[PDB]
Amino acid sequence: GVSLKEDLKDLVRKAEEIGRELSGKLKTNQLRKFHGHLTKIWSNYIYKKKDYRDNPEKFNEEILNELHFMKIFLAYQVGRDIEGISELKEILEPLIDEIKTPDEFEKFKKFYDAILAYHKFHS
Amino acid sequence: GVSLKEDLKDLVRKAEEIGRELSGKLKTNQLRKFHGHLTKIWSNYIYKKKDYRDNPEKFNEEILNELHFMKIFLAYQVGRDIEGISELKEILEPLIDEIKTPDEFEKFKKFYDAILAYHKFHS
Repeated sequence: GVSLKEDLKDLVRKAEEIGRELSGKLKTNQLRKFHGHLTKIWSNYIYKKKDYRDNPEKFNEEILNELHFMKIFLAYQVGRDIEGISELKEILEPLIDEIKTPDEFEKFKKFYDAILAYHKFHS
Repeated sequence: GVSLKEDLKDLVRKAEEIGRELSGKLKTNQLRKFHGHLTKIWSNYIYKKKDYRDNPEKFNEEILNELHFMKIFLAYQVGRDIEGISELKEILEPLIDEIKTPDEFEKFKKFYDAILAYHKFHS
């Protein structure tokens, strides 16, 4: 329930309620592709700050047009993250309950290691 | 689509496919604490391997029991990872929608700085 109509005071306070509700759950500094691309846009903005506050057309095609692609790529990538771990979870959960013997434990571990190894390879 | 009764080989073929798929979706270390619990259980088993392979009861109560906690813990972790990242994205997305002006931009940036900061603050 947060909005940019709100004054800075209230956003900053909500920004800390949010940062703490996140901290245990979300792995820290994992949205770094996004944080990065945001820092470049912001640098381009500070750069020509007074060039932008008088020129809506430049601002739109140079700054917020890039914000438009960021928000899209964020959603896409987050969307695929969620699918990924869910897929991994639905693959592993039933296998773990099929481990009934040491040999099956070994077969499981080899299976996990292979997923791991190829996950990290194809990147 | 996968079972431990399949032979070790047809399993690592399937693992290859799953791993390959996950490379385009998942960033590469989402299950660190899970991977860690696993290897700990695995190294426990390997360390007293002969003993475990000779006493099914000991294997059941010391390895299979822990693997069951691991299975429960994976659900919990994946669930938290998903709602963590989904929540942040659902806070960022609509705010980025609302950025139409320089003032709105720098107000966003300030909120984002604050989220990021009160987010790293708690580990």
